[PDB]
Amino acid sequence: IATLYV
Amino acid sequence: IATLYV
Amino acid sequence: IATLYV
Amino acid sequence: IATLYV
Amino acid sequence: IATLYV
Amino acid sequence: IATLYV
Amino acid sequence: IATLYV
Amino acid sequence: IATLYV
Amino acid sequence: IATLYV
Amino acid sequence: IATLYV
Amino acid sequence: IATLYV
Amino acid sequence: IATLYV
Amino acid sequence: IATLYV
Amino acid sequence: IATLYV
Amino acid sequence: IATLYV
Amino acid sequence: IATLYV
Amino acid sequence: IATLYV
Amino acid sequence: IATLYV
Amino acid sequence: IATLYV
Amino acid sequence: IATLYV
Amino acid sequence: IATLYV
Amino acid sequence: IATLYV
Amino acid sequence: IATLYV
Amino acid sequence: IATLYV
Amino acid sequence: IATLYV
Amino acid sequence: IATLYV
Amino acid sequence: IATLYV
Amino acid sequence: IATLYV
Amino acid sequence: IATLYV
Amino acid sequence: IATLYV
Amino acid sequence: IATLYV
Amino acid sequence: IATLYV
Amino acid sequence: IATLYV
Amino acid sequence: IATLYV
Amino acid sequence: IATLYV
Amino acid sequence: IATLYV
Repeated sequence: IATLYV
Repeated sequence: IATLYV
Repeated sequence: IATLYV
Repeated sequence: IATLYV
Repeated sequence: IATLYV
Repeated sequence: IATLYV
Repeated sequence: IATLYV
Repeated sequence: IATLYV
Repeated sequence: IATLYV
Repeated sequence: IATLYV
Repeated sequence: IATLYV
Repeated sequence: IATLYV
Repeated sequence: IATLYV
Repeated sequence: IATLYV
Repeated sequence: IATLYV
Repeated sequence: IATLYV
Repeated sequence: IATLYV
Repeated sequence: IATLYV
Repeated sequence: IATLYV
Repeated sequence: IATLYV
Repeated sequence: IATLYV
Repeated sequence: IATLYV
Repeated sequence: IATLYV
Repeated sequence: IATLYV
Repeated sequence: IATLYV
Repeated sequence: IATLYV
Repeated sequence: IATLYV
Repeated sequence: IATLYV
Repeated sequence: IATLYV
Repeated sequence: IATLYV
Repeated sequence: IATLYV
Repeated sequence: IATLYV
Repeated sequence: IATLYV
Repeated sequence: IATLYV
Repeated sequence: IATLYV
Repeated sequence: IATLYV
C-alpha cells in the first residue's frame, strides 16, 4: 500500500 | 494531489 | 489498483 | 484530473 | 479497467 | 474528457 | 469495451 | 464527441 | 459494435 | 454526425 | 504532505 | 510501516 | 514534521 | 520502532 | 524535537 | 530504548 | 534537553 | 540505564 | 457470435 | 446498451 | 467471451 | 456499467 | 477473467 | 466501483 | 487474483 | 476502499 | 497475499 | 486503515 | 507477515 | 496505531 | 517478532 | 506506547 | 527480548 | 516508563 | 537481564 | 526509579 496527499 | 497504489 | 486525483 | 487502473 | 476524467 | 477501457 | 466523451 | 467500441 | 456521435 | 457498425 | 507505505 | 506528515 | 517507521 | 516529531 | 527508537 | 526531547 | 537509553 | 537532563 | 446495440 | 457473446 | 456496456 | 467475462 | 466497472 | 477476478 | 476499488 | 487478494 | 486500504 | 497479510 | 496501521 | 507480526 | 506503537 | 517482542 | 516504553 | 527483558 | 526506569 | 538484575 503506497499513498500520498499534497 | 491524492494518489494510492495497492 | 492505481489511482490519482489532481 | 481523476484516473483509476485496476 | 482503465479510466480517466479531465 | 471522460474515457473508460475494460 | 472502449469509450470516450469530449 | 461520444464514441463506443465493444 | 462501433458507434460515434459528433 | 451519428454512425453505427455491428 | 501526508504519505504512508505498508 | 513508513509514514510522514509535513 | 511527524514520521514513524515500524 | 523509529519516530520523530519536529 | 521529540524522537524515540525501540 | 533510546529517546531524546529538545 | 531530556534523554534516556535503556 | 543512562539518562541526562539539562 | 451474438451481439445487440440499443 | 452494447453487448457481445462469443 | 461475454461483455456488456450500459 | 462495463463488464467482461472470459 | 471477470471484471466490472460502475 | 472497479473489480477484477482472475 | 481478486481486487476491488470503491 | 482498495483491496487485493492473491 | 491479502491487503486492504480504507 | 492500511493492513497486509502474507 | 501481518501488519496494520490506523 | 502501527503493529507488525512476523 | 511482535511490535506495536500507539 | 512502543513495545517489541523477539 | 521483551521491551516497553510509555 | 522504560523496561527491557533479555 | 531485567531492567526498569520510571 | 532505576533498577537492573543480571
